[PDB]
Amino acid sequence: MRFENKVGIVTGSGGGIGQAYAEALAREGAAVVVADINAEAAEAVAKQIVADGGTAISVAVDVSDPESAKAMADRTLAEFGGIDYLVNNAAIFGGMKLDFLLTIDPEYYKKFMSVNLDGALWCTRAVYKKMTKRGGGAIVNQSSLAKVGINGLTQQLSRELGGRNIRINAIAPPDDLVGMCLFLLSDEASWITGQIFNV
Amino acid sequence: MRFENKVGIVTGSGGGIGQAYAEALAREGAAVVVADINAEAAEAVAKQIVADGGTAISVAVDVSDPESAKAMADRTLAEFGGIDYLVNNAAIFGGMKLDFLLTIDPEYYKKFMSVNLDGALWCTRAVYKKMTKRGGGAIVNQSSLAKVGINGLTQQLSRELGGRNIRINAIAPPDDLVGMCLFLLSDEASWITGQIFNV
Amino acid sequence: MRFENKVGIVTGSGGGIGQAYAEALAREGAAVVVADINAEAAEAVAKQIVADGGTAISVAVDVSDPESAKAMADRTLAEFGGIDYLVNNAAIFGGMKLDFLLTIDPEYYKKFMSVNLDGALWCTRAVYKKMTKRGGGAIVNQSVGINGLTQQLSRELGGRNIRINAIAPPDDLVGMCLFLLSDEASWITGQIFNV
Amino acid sequence: MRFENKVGIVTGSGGGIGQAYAEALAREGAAVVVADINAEAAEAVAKQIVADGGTAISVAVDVSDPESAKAMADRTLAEFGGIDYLVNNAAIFGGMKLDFLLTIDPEYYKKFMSVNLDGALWCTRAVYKKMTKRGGGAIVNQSVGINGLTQQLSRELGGRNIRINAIAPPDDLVGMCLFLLSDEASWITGQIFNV
Repeated sequence: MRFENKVGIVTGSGGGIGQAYAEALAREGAAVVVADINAEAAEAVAKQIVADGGTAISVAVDVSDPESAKAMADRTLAEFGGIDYLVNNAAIFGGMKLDFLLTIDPEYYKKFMSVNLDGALWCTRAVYKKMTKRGGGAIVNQSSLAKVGINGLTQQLSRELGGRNIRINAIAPPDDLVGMCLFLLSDEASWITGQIFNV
Repeated sequence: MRFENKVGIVTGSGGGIGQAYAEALAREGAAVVVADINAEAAEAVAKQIVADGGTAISVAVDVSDPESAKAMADRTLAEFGGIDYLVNNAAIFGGMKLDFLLTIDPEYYKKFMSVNLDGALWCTRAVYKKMTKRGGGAIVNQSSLAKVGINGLTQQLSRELGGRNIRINAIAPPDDLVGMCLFLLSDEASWITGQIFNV
Repeated sequence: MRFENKVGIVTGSGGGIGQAYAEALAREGAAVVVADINAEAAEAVAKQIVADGGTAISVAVDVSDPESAKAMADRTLAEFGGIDYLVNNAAIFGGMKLDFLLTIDPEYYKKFMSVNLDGALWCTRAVYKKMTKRGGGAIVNQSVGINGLTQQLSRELGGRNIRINAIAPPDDLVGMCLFLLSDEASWITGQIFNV
Repeated sequence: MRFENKVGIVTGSGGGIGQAYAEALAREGAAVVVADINAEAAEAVAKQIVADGGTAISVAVDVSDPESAKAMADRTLAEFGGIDYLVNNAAIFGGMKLDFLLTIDPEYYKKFMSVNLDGALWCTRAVYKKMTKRGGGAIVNQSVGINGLTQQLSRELGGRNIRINAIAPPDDLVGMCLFLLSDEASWITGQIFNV
């Protein structure tokens, strides 16, 4: 119960490893905001967390949209009174589509690049002043070439966030991830900010 | 006069090294399309090229917009009958603004990332079928972390463009650039595609 | 306090940040082997640690020689009964002379690369079986491709509860180094930290 | 045809792609020094080139030994009157054994790194003053950080009209290599090509 009475937001938590991050946080006492572009999936995971004796709500977010990220943060405040943690796991999985850049749909490509590269930026901007008001916080960026973008972003934000007691780190890739993520959120990772963990 | 009766497009050619690329091409006999987000600057450079005994027109392009790139290509066809070369030099110079990602204007950041990372993609898509119809062509991408994006893009496009006799290469940084750029466009660089030149 | 009953070796600790690591380990309770190519400087640093109320000895080592690294490890085991930690900080002061690869003395060039790239390898090889008998251990490499060495060794050391990480560079460094050796860093191996 | 009146050295040309480079250079008119640690294989390849109507000799060289690389260069100069080109392709067949850094034989490990990383350095040092007397030259390194070596050497070789580039890997390779040596590649130095 490391995270008792803490508040964490996990983007892309409607499924996959994001869901496991959300569930693990709630298992250890945190109020979790289950944020996903898919509302129904997010609500499904939140409902199971609550049925399991946890605290969670779901929220629809478009991580590529700064205002949708802001709304996610304001909802978390209204529902839980503060924000301690943010896990930027939301991503667009493209796979072989990006092998055909000459013919790929422009709007798909733009959304893919925007979510995967800037998603963590908009969500970080949406939470960091609220965290500061809590006395500090911790953020984890889940990376996915181009993953140097999130590595670069993580180093930059780590410096900009200095003096707020806010740490920010990146994980670059099976419940060893979960263990690593929650560790990077916890107070035992106090010496760690601006670092990239290869998993 | 290596480029006599050839047709080349240079984006970001309203000033700086792009202007020198445009002027050099026209000096060696090519019909040059002087493409820039700034119409007046582009027209100024085109007017001097014509006054110097060259062949050139100016065109306004937003390289982040696939349709503006298409319009640039169609104008070149209409004006000169074909497209042999494309120099992707258009870029947003941000400098110290990107040291303040927490507070940077979102629309500025999006435009900066879109022009610098995807500009070469949209312009390449706009010209490659027209080049194919010419019997081949050559493209140079001018890179500017994040410059791995244009390096990656250049390698990917090089493979996708195979079998069209179209070469594509990247330059990553003072008229040695000009020399290198025109060489990479010329037939003597036939062995070179998908490569990055550190200048 | 924090490293009570632990035994740590620090190479290149006859001066600079290596000395600082050794002194920090000893003040937090560890028995420390001050290892350096410079035997006098190492002994002087060991003597000051002991004069300041820590436990330490000195050992002369050439980290470019696998047999010298072994002897360093055997001495530690004989002196303190085990090995828990290794900090690979040994380094040759090669700098702007690597701008002249066309004229640099070959034997110096090789020695430079050997110490700075292979030093950590030979010392890790010297201690890893001893650490395995203790039930695990932690290694920190001071950094280049010595990051790749750290990733590779981390995979090779698996199943032994031995962690190995790198720091790419003062109290910031000392703090990070001790953290990476501590049980708090149990989730961390095969990583490179920029301090 | 294309390399008429030119003199080129290819290391590691007793087999593999090294042989292919040497044979391609000779069929295009160059006098070629087939250099290899394996003296018999080098001589056999030299003999076939000459039997096929090219000009070549063999020389035994250990590219890890700076003095052996010098002797290779002196022989070339004495035999053909100058040096224009060097292709650094010498390499030791080390593979999956580098997955066992904890147990790999130290002397093999060092030799492996010496040949594969330093081979190109010692050979470049052996030829660059000779190339300068000829009015320039071109060097190709078969690739890692040996890219950094190529960038560094390119800067150090400035003002001599000597170009040095790297290829990171069959007829594709041969073509690229000969192009990088030709006068057509005059705009290219300190670059790494992926073929």
